[PDB]
Amino acid sequence: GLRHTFVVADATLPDCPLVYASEGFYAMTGYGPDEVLGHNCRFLQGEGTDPKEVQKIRDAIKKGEACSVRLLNYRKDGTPFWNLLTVTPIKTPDGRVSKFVGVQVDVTS
Ligand SMILES: *[C@@]12=NC3=[C]C([C])=C([C])[C]=C3N([C][C]([O])[C]([O])[C]([O])[C]OP([O])([O])=O)C1=NC(=O)[N]C2=O
Repeated sequence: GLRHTFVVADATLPDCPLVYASEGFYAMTGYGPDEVLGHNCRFLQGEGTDPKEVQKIRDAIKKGEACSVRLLNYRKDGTPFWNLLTVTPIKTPDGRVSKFVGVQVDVTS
């Protein structure tokens, strides 16, 4: 299959911290668990990230909807890569959002 990475954000905490990341996520971004867990995913953004697409994810997360955007992201060493990000909300039976899950693909090609 295509090369992707996977994370889980906790939506019971107000700023959606990451609580789990696949090994490829660390290997792709250059960050380790000590710098990823407990933090919001936006640390991967930087100068060239498009604010209009960031705002697309912000709104989908507040509305508890799925969302797919492509973002410029930066590895720990500063170098950029194009991240095709799909976020999916996970609900409890009472309709509340408990977790957000994300598939991240590096589409720099
Ligand atoms: C990030 N992946 C990612 C994965 C999940 C499951 C979630 C919920 C969010 C992300 N983000 C974005 C970030 O957490 C936030 O949702 C947005 O930046 C919008 O909110 P703000 O407050 O910044 O307007 C991811 N962002 C990335 O840049 N790279 C990812 O891999």
